[PDB]
Amino acid sequence: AKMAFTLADRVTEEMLADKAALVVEVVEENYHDAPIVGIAVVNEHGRFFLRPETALADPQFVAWLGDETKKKSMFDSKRAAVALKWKGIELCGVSFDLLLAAYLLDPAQGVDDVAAAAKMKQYEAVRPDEAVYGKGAKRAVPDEPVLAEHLVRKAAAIWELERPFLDELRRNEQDRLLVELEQPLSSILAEMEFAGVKVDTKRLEQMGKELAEQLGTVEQRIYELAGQEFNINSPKQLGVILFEKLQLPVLKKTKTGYSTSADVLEKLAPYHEIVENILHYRQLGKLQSTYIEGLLKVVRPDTKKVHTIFNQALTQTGRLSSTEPNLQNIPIRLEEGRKIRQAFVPSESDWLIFAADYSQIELRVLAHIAEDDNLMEAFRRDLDIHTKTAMDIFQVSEDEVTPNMRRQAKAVNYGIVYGISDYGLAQNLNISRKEAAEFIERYFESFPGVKRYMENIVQEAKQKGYVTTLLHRRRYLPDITSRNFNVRSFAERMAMNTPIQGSAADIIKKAMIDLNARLKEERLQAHLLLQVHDELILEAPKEEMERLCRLVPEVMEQAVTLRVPLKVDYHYGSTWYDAK
DNA sequence: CCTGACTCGC
DNA sequence: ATGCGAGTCAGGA
Ligand SMILES: OC[C@H]1O[C@@](CO)(O[C@H]2O[C@H](CO)[C@@H](O)[C@H](O)[C@H]2O)[C@@H](O)[C@@H]1O
Repeated sequence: AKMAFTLADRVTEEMLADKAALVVEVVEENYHDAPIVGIAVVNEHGRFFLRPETALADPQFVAWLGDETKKKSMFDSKRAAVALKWKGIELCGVSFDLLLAAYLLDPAQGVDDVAAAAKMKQYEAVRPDEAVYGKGAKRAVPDEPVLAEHLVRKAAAIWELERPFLDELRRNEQDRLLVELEQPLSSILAEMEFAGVKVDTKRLEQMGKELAEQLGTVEQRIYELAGQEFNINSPKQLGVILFEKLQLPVLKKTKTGYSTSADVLEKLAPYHEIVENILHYRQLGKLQSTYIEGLLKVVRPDTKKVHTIFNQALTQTGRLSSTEPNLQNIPIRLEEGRKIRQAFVPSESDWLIFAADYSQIELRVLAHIAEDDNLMEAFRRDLDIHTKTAMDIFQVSEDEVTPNMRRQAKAVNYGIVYGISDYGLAQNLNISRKEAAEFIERYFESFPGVKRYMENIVQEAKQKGYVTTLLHRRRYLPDITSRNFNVRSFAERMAMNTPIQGSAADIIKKAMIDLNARLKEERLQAHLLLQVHDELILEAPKEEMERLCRLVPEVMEQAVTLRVPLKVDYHYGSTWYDAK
């Protein structure tokens, strides 16, 4: 059953065909400055395994890797491209990435290795990486014989599966989504990750000491108010102290019993002082663990930079996810945590951080897709959408809109996008299930276009079996036909939300691509550092700020043309915190 | 090691 | 049962 291949000692001419399936293996999950343990090439002439030390030292191979005219088919080309960047080697000409192709065909499959992608086409002559390398404490690179056969089988699979994957992508009208959006974006993300973001570690350690001090005070205050010490981080221990020793009221429970969620403690706060302290302790506790100690652990000692990894094939909606560290969830809501951003600084002297973000892109996308006259007119007048919704569902003038009315219209606007229920609008606004239902009724009366879209998209999900975004990304919703109300309802909410969140993702991804091209033709030194769903963060010399103030917003606003305008706000400063 | 609770972001 | 994510810690394996 073994697969025939040449275990080459030297690089030859036939290994450099202008078309080939290429495997540049990096076994370490975090591929930054990680080892390349082997190389496999499959082309018209045969199958080959090359030892990295040999291949990467050969000027002929290296040139082939960087020759844009020599086309390569790979799996997760970003991983190889970045690992190669760390060795000062450029990877060009990747015309097909099986991981991205698999992801577009069905995000739900969770394809993370060649074997899983191959299985989609009944191809099983390749083993899953986990079966070869193992996982966790047991993970390790196998002997050359086992390793070489595994890499060649993966390259062989890629070589065989390219045509079948492209054909289905074409049938789905997703060929351009792969070739003109996701693949080019892959190279941009690779540059972003490689460049990294500089961290002011001394600033972070300084914040750590101040937090450690505060945590100490609130912690002692808590043990005092409870007249006993205990593990505040233990949901089990906290429960006995609150609901037993202190006799606090039990209003909500979890899957295992006593509920000490923030939603519960907020309502218990009036009963005992210890509750507000527990909450605060938890806030500071998150800052310390994840954003102080957690960040410090991944900052490179030598460059003082953090190199995140953007997973481009994980989310079910087309969004990116960020890991080790997650730079898409750095505090900003509360001031204490927002200060964390003062630690993210430009990588060069006299450079500044520039941040641009779309304003209400999801509601604007909803207005476009549903073609609701009232909603489109609101954005055409650049009105405060929450005040406008309040005026409509409460039928009052702009002057009569009280702060509480806007707060509730706000929760309704965002509930609508999430496919909220009269029950969940009730749990969020803490009101009557029938009153929440009437808010929704009112909303759909003022925005019948949105009502029609919600109804039609669900029927479409049931008729076709999936829903799609502006750029043809799709999500299958098999549970939409379930006879179980909860399972079915969840699928209906996904049907309503995916085209919105997904189209917003498509737009910013296209903006990133257009922006990179504009920065290059203008020969600006500014470059992308991060993407946070609806915002782009860049760093550039202070001298380029005036030009970026006009360029970035324009590129983002013109990424796609909708029935309503796209609005972008931007700010810049000496740190990410100041880019406000 | 793996699932759940919790808090962080958009 | 309002959409989509990641990291840390407690729990028990
Ligand atoms: O390289 C990113 C790419 O790899 C996958 C597996 O094919 O995820 C691996 O790497 C991530 C970044 O280190 C980890 O979070 C993940 O656990 C690991 O399996 C893909 O999901 C991803 O697109």
